Amino acid sequence: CPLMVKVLDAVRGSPAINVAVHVFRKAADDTWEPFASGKTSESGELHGLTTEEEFVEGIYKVEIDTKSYWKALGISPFHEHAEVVFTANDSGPRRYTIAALLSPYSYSTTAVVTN
Amino acid sequence: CPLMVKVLDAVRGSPAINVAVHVFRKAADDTWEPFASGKTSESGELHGLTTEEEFVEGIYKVEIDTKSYWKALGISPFHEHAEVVFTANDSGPRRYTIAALLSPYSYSTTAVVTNP
Amino acid sequence: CPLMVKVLDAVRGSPAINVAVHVFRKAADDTWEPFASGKTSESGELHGLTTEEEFVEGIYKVEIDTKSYWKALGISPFHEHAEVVFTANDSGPRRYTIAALLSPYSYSTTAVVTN
Amino acid sequence: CPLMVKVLDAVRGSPAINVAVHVFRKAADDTWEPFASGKTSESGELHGLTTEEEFVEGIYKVEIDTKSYWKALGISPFHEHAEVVFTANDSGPRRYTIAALLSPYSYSTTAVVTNP
Repeated sequence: CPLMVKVLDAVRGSPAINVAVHVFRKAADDTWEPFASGKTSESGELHGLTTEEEFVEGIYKVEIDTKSYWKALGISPFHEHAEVVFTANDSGPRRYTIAALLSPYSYSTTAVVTN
Repeated sequence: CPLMVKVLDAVRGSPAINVAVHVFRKAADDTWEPFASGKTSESGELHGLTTEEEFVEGIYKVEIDTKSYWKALGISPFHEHAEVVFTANDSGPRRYTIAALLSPYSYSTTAVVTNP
Repeated sequence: CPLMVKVLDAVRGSPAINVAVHVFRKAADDTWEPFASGKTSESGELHGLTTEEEFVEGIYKVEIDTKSYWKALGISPFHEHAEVVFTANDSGPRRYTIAALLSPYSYSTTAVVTN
Repeated sequence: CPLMVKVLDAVRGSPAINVAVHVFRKAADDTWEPFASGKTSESGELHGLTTEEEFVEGIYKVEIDTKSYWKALGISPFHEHAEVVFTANDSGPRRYTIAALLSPYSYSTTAVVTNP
């Protein structure tokens, strides 16, 4: 489990469930090559995106479809999406948790990186 | 300003208007002594709390009545209030902005501290 | 497990380990009566603070000793502590996770409340 | 301002000074067209990006070079940048402040949107 995404809802005080998440790797022509995707579970989590062997050093983008989430809840959002862009494994393979906290007009994102 | 408080509403993307703010300073006997109070303006700011002279070294507490703000909008929020507790002017006078960003079940707070 | 506290470090990108956490209940004379305490684990979590039967409706305060944490890391902090004050169980017993994300001059706190 | 960007440093409790910001607008063929750029001032603000006339309806992207900011301070941060993507002026002209609060392994961003 090298990469996990966790999404929380600051309005309802709950996991953000059924949020679409797309993961991309930066290709050698600086285009984003899509890589993995899924929807958050009932606990707001998305596991199983990639494997140790596949998740090589590179620049990755995680795109979280916040706008659809807020629309599904009948709440007007500001952002198209929340994007998180980071270089992976620069000092060795790590386990990455990308956590995002969502409000309609704000979001925060944090990485929890462990050995 | 020696002390300013700024409050934003993360649901609406707006200043949080008419939010009550109470400031306290810790006394020599460790109680909380009322220091100043006010409410946020149309810009979500509260100015004029104190003066450089009055704002001496000490531990201050800023209590933002976030509950009453959300209740007035129909929302039953998680938090009773947002409180920010800090030592001020330990290395000489500084200007403090206390910013809070409010959601029903979350808040964040940040300090910007500048040397005049 | 009616009440859990989770603390993350935004500087290091890690759980906040060995952070002291005190929990209080508001007494009938409006004083804070201390109630439970502990230190966060290696995963930044604190479990086992209270039981279903004990965690009755009331106003609770969770005080997280951020200042000691930052001092232990040799980083100058702004806040004395992060406090979270909330009324519990107003519509029935819930499971409460209090999550805090720490930076030296900022913190955020969110509640994840589930049935 | 039709568009202002404000950046704060959560480690130091200060404005984030000299942070590069690039703004893009999505074209009719779905590419990202350069729109404006600048760097934050001593107050951590960037003004003068656009004008009411130029800032028409569309999807905009604000990319804040947070990596270079942290690297200059000796820190290897998590994020390459902070990017904020949003539809602007969908219901008529509005004033947008995009605020970002930066930590090495975290950032938050908020929009304050006002009607002149």
